[PDB]
Amino acid sequence: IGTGFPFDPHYVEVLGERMHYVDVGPRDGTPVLFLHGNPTSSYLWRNIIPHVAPSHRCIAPDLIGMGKSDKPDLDYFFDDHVRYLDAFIEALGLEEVVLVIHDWGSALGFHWAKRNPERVKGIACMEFIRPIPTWDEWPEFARETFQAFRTADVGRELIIDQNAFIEGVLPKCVVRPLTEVEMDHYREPFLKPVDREPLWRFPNEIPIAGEPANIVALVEAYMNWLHQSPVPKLLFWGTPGVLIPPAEAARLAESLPNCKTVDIGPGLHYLQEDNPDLIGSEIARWLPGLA
Repeated sequence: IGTGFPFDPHYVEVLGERMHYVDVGPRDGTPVLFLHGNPTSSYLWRNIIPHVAPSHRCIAPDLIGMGKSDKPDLDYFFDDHVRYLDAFIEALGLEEVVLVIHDWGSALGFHWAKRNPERVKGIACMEFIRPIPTWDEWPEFARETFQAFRTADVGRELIIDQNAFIEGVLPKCVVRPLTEVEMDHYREPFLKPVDREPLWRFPNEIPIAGEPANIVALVEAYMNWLHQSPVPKLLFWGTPGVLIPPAEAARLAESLPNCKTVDIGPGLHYLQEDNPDLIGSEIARWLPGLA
């Protein structure tokens, strides 16, 4: 699995801040928009993009506060990410798009799709944000830790002071062992502790047992849109998974219209680090059928 990032940097000024993004493949035609989540960046898509770039334009931004994008002093609530990504998409003049999304990138992509349905030609997703009804449904190996991330004072000490999302969650949620060069790429944006604010706000925004109520309402709304939408969907899943275990992927294969599911083999949350070649080759084979 490759460790390099052979992509020229591109920058665009959005809402007073510079955002970094990858932009490869043809300069025209329907673009494929890749959206990462917590605590990653466009580096998470480095081995998937090469399977797609020969046939389609590939665009992969780093969310505000992350990767090579600027890091303003924001609270980093979900709504801040919604504003910056909405402005990024308009600055590039995108019209119709295909979405490839993960984790908080999936909450951003599904929320954008619900608001701009006529502009989404297909959605490839994996390990995406959905309402988790009870803590029983969160997997045991990660339950107490996520509960601690959401406990006053304790969570900030773990994520901000100790960098637990990068040092702990990331490698423990990839089945194969990550290398030093890959982990140092993921550590680079967060060498200043104060910049770890988004990494702590994200787990505190996950809709679990009805809290926080504002995010639960937003996610219930895009899930209701997704269940009624005829847009083509491609869902990758792994065993045992984290947000989308095998039994959940089997339920979604029925309840999401026009959905093809792909079993990637062993995987926890960052599926792209366990089987990037199958994820990229299956997206490349599925895209032509969308025309």
